[PDB]
Order: sequence, then C-alpha cells, then structure tokens
Amino acid sequence: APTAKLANGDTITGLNAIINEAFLGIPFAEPPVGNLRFKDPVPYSGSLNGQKFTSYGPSCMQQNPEGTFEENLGKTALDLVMQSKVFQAVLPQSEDCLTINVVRPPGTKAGANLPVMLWIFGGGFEIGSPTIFPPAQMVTKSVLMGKPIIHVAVNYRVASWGFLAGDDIKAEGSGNAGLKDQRLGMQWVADNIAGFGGDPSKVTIFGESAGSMSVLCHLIWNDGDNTYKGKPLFRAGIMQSGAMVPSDPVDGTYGNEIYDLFVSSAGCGSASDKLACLRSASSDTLLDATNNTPGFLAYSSLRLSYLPRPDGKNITDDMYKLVRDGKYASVPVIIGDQNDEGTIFGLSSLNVTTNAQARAYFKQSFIHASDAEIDTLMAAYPQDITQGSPFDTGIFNAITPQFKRISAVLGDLAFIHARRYFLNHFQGGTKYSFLSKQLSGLPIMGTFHANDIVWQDYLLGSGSVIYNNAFIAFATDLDPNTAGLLVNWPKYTSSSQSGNNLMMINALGLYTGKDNFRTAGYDALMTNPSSFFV
Amino acid sequence: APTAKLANGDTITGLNAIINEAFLGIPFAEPPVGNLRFKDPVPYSGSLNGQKFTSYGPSCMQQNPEGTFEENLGKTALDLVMQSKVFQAVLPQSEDCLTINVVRPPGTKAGANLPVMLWIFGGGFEIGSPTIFPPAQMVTKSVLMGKPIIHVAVNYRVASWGFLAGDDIKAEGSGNAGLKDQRLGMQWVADNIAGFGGDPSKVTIFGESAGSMSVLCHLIWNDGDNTYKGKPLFRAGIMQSGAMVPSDPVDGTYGNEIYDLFVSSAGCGSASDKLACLRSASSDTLLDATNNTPGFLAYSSLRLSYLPRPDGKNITDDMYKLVRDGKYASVPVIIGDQNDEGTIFGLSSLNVTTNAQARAYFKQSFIHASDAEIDTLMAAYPQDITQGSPFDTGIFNAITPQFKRISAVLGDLAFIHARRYFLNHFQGGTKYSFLSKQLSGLPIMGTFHANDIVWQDYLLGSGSVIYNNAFIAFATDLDPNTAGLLVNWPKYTSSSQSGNNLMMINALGLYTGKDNFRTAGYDALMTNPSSFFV
Ligand SMILES: *[C@@H]1O[C@H](CO)[C@@H](O[C@@H]2O[C@H](CO)[C@@H](O)[C@H](O)[C@H]2NC(C)=O)[C@H](O)[C@H]1NC(C)=O
Ligand SMILES: *[C@@H]1O[C@H](CO)[C@@H](O[C@@H]2O[C@H](CO)[C@@H](O)[C@H](O)[C@H]2NC(C)=O)[C@H](O)[C@H]1NC(C)=O
Ligand SMILES: *[C@@H]1O[C@H](CO)[C@@H](O[C@@H]2O[C@H](CO)[C@@H](O)[C@H](O)[C@H]2NC(C)=O)[C@H](O)[C@H]1NC(C)=O
Ligand SMILES: *[C@@H]1O[C@H](CO)[C@@H](O[C@@H]2O[C@H](CO)[C@@H](O)[C@H](O)[C@H]2NC(C)=O)[C@H](O)[C@H]1NC(C)=O
Ligand SMILES: CCCCCCCCCCCCCCCCCCCCCCC(=O)O
Ligand SMILES: CCCCCCCCCCCCCCCCCCCCCCC(=O)O
Repeated sequence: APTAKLANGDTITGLNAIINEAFLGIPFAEPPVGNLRFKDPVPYSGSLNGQKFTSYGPSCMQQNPEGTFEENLGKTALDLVMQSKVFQAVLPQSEDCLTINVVRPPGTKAGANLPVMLWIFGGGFEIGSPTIFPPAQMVTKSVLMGKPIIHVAVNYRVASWGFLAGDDIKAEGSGNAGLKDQRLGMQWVADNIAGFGGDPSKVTIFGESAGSMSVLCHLIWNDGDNTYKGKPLFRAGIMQSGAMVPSDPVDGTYGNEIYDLFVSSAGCGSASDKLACLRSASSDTLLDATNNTPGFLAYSSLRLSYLPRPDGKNITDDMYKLVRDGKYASVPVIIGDQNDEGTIFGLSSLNVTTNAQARAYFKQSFIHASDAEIDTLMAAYPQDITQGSPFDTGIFNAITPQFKRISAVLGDLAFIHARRYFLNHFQGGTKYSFLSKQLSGLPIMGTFHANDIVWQDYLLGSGSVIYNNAFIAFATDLDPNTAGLLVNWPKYTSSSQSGNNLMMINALGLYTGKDNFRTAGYDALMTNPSSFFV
Repeated sequence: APTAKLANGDTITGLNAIINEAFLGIPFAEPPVGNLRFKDPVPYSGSLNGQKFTSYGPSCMQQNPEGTFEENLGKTALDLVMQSKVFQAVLPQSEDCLTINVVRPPGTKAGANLPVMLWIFGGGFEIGSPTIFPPAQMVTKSVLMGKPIIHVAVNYRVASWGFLAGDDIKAEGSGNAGLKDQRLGMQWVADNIAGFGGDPSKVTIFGESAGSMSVLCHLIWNDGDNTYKGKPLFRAGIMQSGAMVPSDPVDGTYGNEIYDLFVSSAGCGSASDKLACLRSASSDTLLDATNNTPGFLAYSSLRLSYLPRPDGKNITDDMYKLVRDGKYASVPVIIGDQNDEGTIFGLSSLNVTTNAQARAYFKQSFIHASDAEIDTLMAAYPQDITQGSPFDTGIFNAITPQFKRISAVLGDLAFIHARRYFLNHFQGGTKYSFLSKQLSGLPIMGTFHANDIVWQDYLLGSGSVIYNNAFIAFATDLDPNTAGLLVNWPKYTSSSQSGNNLMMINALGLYTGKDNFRTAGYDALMTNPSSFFV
C-alpha cells in the first residue's frame, strides 16, 4: 500500500485508489473539544506510526443553513435531513475534526517534488468539509497534462466552533479559530509534504467562496508575513469567488450580538465566565444553540453569523484597508467569479417586494450605511428588473420586483466588486482574473454561485479548462498560459486598463472581455467599503 | 407480536410499532417477472403461514422523472442519485414488487370490523411506492377522533412495467397492468382484511395525483361494476388532485409511439415478437430503455409516456365520455385540488418564452386540437402574467412570460377543471369538493401539487383537518361533517349552484367558496375534452 514518512519519522499508510493514492483523515491538531473549544488549535503531539489513513474523517460540526432563532418550515426540513441516520452515515460530523488529506498521482514517490494545490473548502464559514470536494478530477488532469500535482485538503472549524466572536473571544486572543486551523494545516504541509512527494516551496493555496475569502485572509494574515521557519508558506493563490471579508472587528456590534444570542441559547446567560460555561456544555447543546442563530440561507442571508473578522492580532484591521495599505504577502494570484453569484442568496428575501421594503432590508443588513449611502446604492442598483441578476435576462427571472436587484447587490459586495477592488489595489504579484458565463440562460439562477465546483470536481464542462487545466498550470509554472489554452489569458493590471483583461467562459469555450461593468455599483459600494460591512 | 389469519388459514406476524400495528410487505400476486411482464397480475398461490411482515418491500421499478431520449444534466443528476448505493439502500426497487401493507390501530383484533382507507399512491404513473406515504398520522388521528380506521396501501407497477401500451399490448389484452395490480389488491382486501380487524364492506379508496386518477379509474372500471363475488370492492372514494385521465386508447398514437421507442431502446427493434423480446430482456435493459423515454419532469411534462388509457375491455372508452354517460359505480365521493397544481410542471418548459413558442408547445402537447381550439385556449389562458398560476400573485413569479400561463393550463386540464367536469356529470352519490390555498404566497410554487401529502402524512398544518379528520369521518360515516369541523362542508351539486360549494383551506383554517372561477378556460378545455387528450 502507499506509504509516507512524516517529519517526525512516523510511517503512515494510505489507499491505492488506482486513479490516485490517498492519505485521508490525518490528525494535525489536538481535538478542539471541551476546554479547547474556540481556542487556537494545538499541534498534534502523538505518534501515528504504523497507522492507516484510507477514508475521510468526519466533518467539523455543521450549522443548519436555514438555522435561525425564528421557527419555519425550511429550518425544520433541513434539520430533519441533517439529523437522519442516512445523512449521519454518509457525512458524519464531530468536534474532533481537525484532519488533513493528501491525494497524489499514482506511483508518486517521496522526493518527487511535485507542486502542491492546497484546497480550502467553502461553505459560508458554516458548513462544508474536504469530503465533498473530490480531488480526483484535478489530479487525473494534472497527470494527463504532464504537470502532475498533489492535492491537499485541510479541514477547519466552521460556524460557532470556528468563528465565535464578541468581546470575550477578543480579550482571550481566540478570534478566527477556523483560519488558525487552516494556517496550522499550511504549516503541517511545510513540515510534512516532502515525504509524500510534494515540494513545500511550491504550494498554491486555493479555495472557493468562503475558501476563496480564506485565501485572501491568508494573504493579509500577520500583515502579510507568510513566513514559517524562514520560508514562505505558499507561493501563489487562487480565489474562486471571494476576496476581502467585508466585516467589522471581532468585538464589534454583530459579533457581540451573535455571541450573546449563542450564549443565551446554550444556557449560559447567567454565567460570569461565559466562555467556560460554553466549554462545559454538551456537544448537542452547542449544536442546538448554533442552529438558533441565523444560517447563510436564512433571511439574514450573507450578513453571516460566523465569518472572519479583524481581531487586531492576526487580522490587524479592516481587510479592505489592509489591501489598500499593502499589508499582504507578495505572490501571483488568480481571482475570478461566476456571473450571477448573488442569485441563490436572493432567494432568502423573497418577502421583500417593494422599494421601501428593499430599502429597509438594505438598512438592516448594512448597519453602518447612511441614508445618503443607501440612496446611492439604490440608484446604482435600480428596481428595473432588466438590470439585476441573472444579468442580461431582461424581464425574465422576476420572482419578485426586487429579487434580481437584491441578488445583484449581494453578488457584487460579497464577491464581484470585492474582486475588482482587490485587483485594483493588490501589487504583490502578477494577477489573472476570470468571469464565467458558462450557464447563461439557466432559469432563476444563471451562472450561479459555486457552479464551478461541479466543473472542477464532478463533471467535465467548458469551464473545466480553467478550473482544472489553467489552475494546474498556474500551480506548476506560475502562469496559467502554460496550459496551452485556446485563448491567451491576459494579465490584469486595473479595471481602467485599455485592453481585455478578463478570461471569459461560456458554454462553448473561452474568450476575453473587460472588467468595466456596473461601475456605478462599484462606486456606491467601494468608495467607503466599511459603510457596507457586517 | 401482532398476528392475523388470512382467508386461506395462514397465520402471519406483523410489527408492534406502539403507535400502530403494521403488516408490511405481504405478497398478493406472483412476481410479474420474465414472461409475466406487462401481463395481468396472477393471484399469489403460495403459503405465508408462520412468516413475518415487519418492513416495507421494494418499490416497483422507478422511471427517472427526468428521463428522455435526449441528454441533459437533469437526467444525469437524477440517474446518479437514484443509482447511488445510499438511495438504493433506503428505497430499494425490484420488478418483484407486488406487495400490500396493512397498518391498524394499537390493540385492534380480528372482528373489530373497522372502516378501511385503501391508499393508492401517486407518482405520475412512473414513480412512487407505499413506503413514502406513512400512515401513522392518519391512523393516530382516527383513534383520537373515536373513529379508528385501518390503512391499507397497495403497491402497483409503474412506468413501462405497469403502463406499456400500443397495438401489441392491446391485442394481448394487457392494458393498464398497474391498475390491474391495484384491483387485485382490492380483491385481496375483500377476501383477507377481516382477519386484521377490518370491515371489507367499509372500504374507502383514496389516492393523490396518479392515485387520485386511479380512484376515478376504479369508479369507471368495468363500466362501473365495482363488485367482486357480487359485493362492492369499495363504498366511497376520495380523490386528492385528479379525476379522469385525458388519454387516447391503448392503441392510439402516443401509446404506439412510446412503445416503439421503448422497444427500440431495449434492443428489440428487429423482433417479430416484440413482447416476447421485451420479456426476455434483462431488468437493467428494461430500466435503461424506460429512462430513454420521457419522464414527467422532462420537457414533455404531463404528456406522460405511461398512464392509464381506454383499452376497450376494462376501461371501455374515453373516460370523460364514461362519466358523461353514467358508466360509474354509485358511491359518494370527495374530490379536491391544490390551488396551484400546475406550477411544478410549468418548470419543465422554461425555454418556452414567446407566444409563438407557447402555441407550438401547446400544439405538440395536444395533437388533436385544431388551430381554432388552440386559439380559444390561448384566449382563455392569456399571456398576461397576472392571470396565471400561482394564482392571485400579480406580476410576481414571472420566471418567464409564459411560465404562469403554461402552469395554469397544465393544472386545469390535468386536475382542476377535470374535477369540475367530473362533479358536474357524476350522479353516483353525494359529492364534496375542496380547494386548498394553504400555502398562498409561497414563491414560484404557490399551493403546489402534492403539498397535501405533507399535511396528511408528515406534519400537522391547517389542511390536516381535511386530509386526516374529514377523510377519516368520510370513510367512517360517509359524511365528512361527522368530524365536527369548525366550518360545515356543503354538498356539491354543480358549478352553477347558488351557494358556496367548496371547502376552502388557508393557512389560518377553513372557510367556503365557489367553484366558479376560470370559466372561459373550462369552456376552452371541456367543450370537447378529447381534443386535449394525450
Ligand atoms: C497571531 O499574531 C500573534 C501576535 O503577533 C502571533 O504571536 C507572536 O508569535 C511570534 C512568533 O513568530 C512571537 O515571537 C511573538 O512574541 C508573538 N507575539 C505576541 C503578541 O504574542 C501569533 O503567532 C499569530 N498566530 C498565528 C497562527 O499566526
Ligand atoms: C421577511 O421575513 C423575515 C423573516 O421572518 C422578517 O424578519 C423577521 O420579522 C420578525 C417580525 O418582525 C422579527 O421578529 C424577526 O426578528 C425578523 N427576522 C430577521 C432576521 O430580521 C421580515 O420582517 C420580513 N420582511 C418583510 C419586508 O416583510
Ligand atoms: C376486465 O374486463 C374483462 C372483460 O369483461 C373481464 O373478463 C371477464 O372475466 C370473467 C371473470 O374473470 C370471465 O368469466 C369472462 O369470460 C371475461 N369476459 C371477457 C369477454 O373477457 C375481466 O375480468 C376484467 N378484469 C378485471 C380485473 O376486472
Ligand atoms: C425547449 O427544449 C426542448 C427539449 O430539448 C426542445 O425540444 C426538443 O428539441 C430538439 C431540437 O429540435 C428535438 O430534437 C427534440 O426531439 C425535442 N424534444 C421534445 C420532447 O420535443 C424544444 O424545442 C425547446 N423549445 C423551444 C421553444 O426552444
Ligand atoms: C442585501 C443583503 C446584504 C447582506 C450582507 C452582505 C455583505 C456581507 C458579506 C459577508 C461575506 C459572506 C460570504 C462569505 C462566503 C460564503 C457564502 C455562502 C456560500 C455557500 C456555498 C458554499 C460553497 O459551495 O462554497
Ligand atoms: C402544456 C403541456 C400540456 C401537457 C399535456 C397535459 C394533458 C395530459 C395530462 C395527463 C395526466 C397527467 C397527470 C397524471 C398525474 C401525475 C402528475 C405527476 C405527479 C408527480 C408527483 C407525484 C406525487 O407525489 O403524487
């Protein structure tokens, strides 16, 4: 069977899956249970010598995406699904979840020095795990290209377990636990991947949605010092939908509001030492308490209950400011979007149908925005159903008179104009950007959020030449054009540059275009980004 | 353990589920495999003495709802789900599927002489089984009411296995195999239910969607002679969404068109004896061939590949004409609808966006309708998005300019105006009718097809007082009003009667109204119903 020697000299065994060799479920941290809840992960101390790693371990605990303090049929439906024996059997969860997964080409030996693609899964900072992002399609393609890579997927804590915030968390130094899980995994790769056939000096970190925003967070982490034992932890990044998190600090308003609701819901409202009270609760009590706070499909939508926040320590400030001010690691990057990122999320506010109600939803969601800033937003993103998302669909997809508008705002603030802001300010390396229109015409959803996961991990489609081939080429050669694409991918310098600067995808293939759309919306959101933070 | 003696003297054992006693998986026919495929069911000949019946048997073989001779991602997506080990373990399927299920109140003994509610599941005549229609809610409520009932659910063949048609089937006398399965199960109840505590002379047949249409078929079966050994097989019927099947005979155009496609797809196109060739094929071959014919969610939509059809033998003619001409059993009935029956089915034609395209879709679907009849239809069901389904939603739900229109037509022809035709012509017994608006405001779907299953079998909602209490009272006393409803349920005489004749449901409970809506569409469809047959 496949084997590998770890840094400490432990020899572990993996799975010959014929199409790849997999070392799955390797612990990299002590179980963050009991009194270690919410805290920085502790490096794994024991020996793994002679053990077998041939199946994925459990996910970290998962929040109901329709969780909320309200009662409703959607919360109930997903709860029944996620609690079923059937679900629990296929996708088990546990607080003892800090595992890492290494999947390499067949026959790869220690010393192969292959480039490493280190995947950070996305799930709203509230669900997901490595288990549901199969690496085989990427690994197999890499071999076919003559550019073999090793895929590494790190598990990290989500929801309350990973992103609890508020004053107590800040004062203890425990902000952004799940990002610290990711970071420790990156360090694990630095120290251990060589014995699997990987080159620790050729790690590309990549992720989608919350995983893409995590990649950004890794760029600005420790004001962009990405060094470990004197060497950079990664040499490139790929961001599939998401850059800066538009978030207030850990000890800000909504981090404390969620913390107070979580504490109360967990039965710890009378405690003088609330974090100790939480650490003492049963796992079920914390799960129920988490599901009593909004999940990312609830009405609150992308005003997330759990997400990375500046903590004044490892994320030292407003992430837009960090990028503006140069506080990032210097690496080349790819960053891109799906055309209609916001549509799934717009399905969460379908009781908002009038202009006045849309205004009230925006004001509830954007607690820092002035009436004048909301006016500017609502001028830039008008009710006119032809101008919203799914873009370029005219009078189609009008579920309500506001759905396409709300979708457009959501998609641009959370992902598409966030990307443009990043690209206009980031000078740390060569930049490439894409915009997919692969599913134009798909009713209601359009080219929706995370469809790229399908084409990257599950099926072959026109976009697979980007999500697999170009990304492998980038990870290998720091240039996606060594993939031999049928269209040259131009470098991105700014949204004002004279020529085409986006790699575009449609159902029939590749072409190029410009990042010069919805400029009024960009100006409304990005003149003062912190006015639209959550 | 619970036990029951069958008519042949065999004693069988069931399950004490505490909230009911269940005898699950009882064979009532010989396995319709091999040379018995598509044929009438053969009564089961073996002994069951001493056997245990404590879990559901497999479903009959299921067609992919997105099946088609075309390739597309939806068809693919559902195939991979239905083929997964996880699905196959929870919901197994087999051609050896002719089982019946008896679920009775706790402590019920032989001799209890309880009313029987005989459930006929729905699934488009293409999917479904008794397994996913849990009887516990009904049975528990009946005890609570002091009107205990026994719930019996019969399995029957669906899709090609149950409703293959065309010239060869007609000539053999093998039409409507799955209705024959149901009928044999009714005979089984007549002969055997007394041993379980049931009164065979107090059977009410009930079903939803294809099961509701099946109830109508049982009313007109053998020109309305519903006896077995000289005794009626049932004394009442309840139709949850669906009455007459608007279908041409077994040997008409589309029955032959589907047969030819099935034969060809099964590798039997060169056969002189096509039925013998099909009967010789492997199970997987017939499954793949079936999935190469449209399923009810494919573009063809409710122009079903598989459905009951007049056969000149047991369904002797056009079922609208049978009802007009009085060729039905004289029993009282309940029949009703969900307000927005058509919306799920309108999701299957979202590439239909212009009036010309709508016209073409209607003409493809209704091969017998003249251009004048299509003109009349498209005047009665205008493009005007405010007039379509979800009804009473104004400019909302406009996925396309035709979605609400197509949904309205589908809903009215297949279910809502079909019910009104039935009610206006049926004089076999007292009639009661309901219309649910329980989910008014639900985006896109409205009060959608089959939502009543939720409130009947899974959750308590305002409609449960009809789908459980009133139906129990009707099966007990042939009058839903013995349930002590908060609103008296008026008898239905005709759609022109002077007073309110519909029991209505909304989220907050019961009220009454009139069956006098969309009269232009009734006239367009029902002046000559056979012009709109499939
Ligand atoms: C988060 O930031 C803190 C504070 O800068 C880091 O803590 C420092 O760690 C270095 C090691 O390079 C020590 O020499 C310093 O004394 C520490 N400073 C303080 C104020 O404690 C910490 O390592 C960072 N955590 C991660 C996971 O990067
Ligand atoms: C749309 O529905 C949401 C979710 O129910 C409504 O917001 C809730 O409204 C109730 C009633 O005021 C409050 O108790 C909850 O705290 C609200 N939840 C959240 C997360 O805000 C919302 O008011 C509805 N919007 C419109 C325009 O009707
Ligand atoms: C379907 O209709 C046929 C035609 O009436 C029924 O066939 C009769 O069956 C009886 C008893 O089984 C025979 O004695 C007659 O000879 C048959 N008549 C003819 C002309 O075929 C058949 O029973 C009906 N099937 C069901 C299940 O009701
Ligand atoms: C909507 O899509 C359907 C399904 O693909 C189209 O119907 C198919 O059209 C192809 C191309 O002509 C034919 O080869 C298939 O036989 C058709 N299938 C069926 C079941 O009819 C349909 O034409 C499209 N409608 C519009 C308005 O574009
Ligand atoms: C109009 C309402 C405005 C709501 C506030 C928006 C501004 C705050 C945005 C905060 C960042 C949220 C997004 C973080 C990425 C996760 C989105 C959930 C993705 C779920 C799919 C998971 C996946 O497959 O990756
Ligand atoms: C505009 C397109 C017109 C299409 C032709 C319509 C006329 C033919 C109607 C034929 C009868 C179809 C209906 C039979 C009932 C089944 C409908 C599928 C239900 C799937 C849900 C199953 C369930 O849970 O019950």
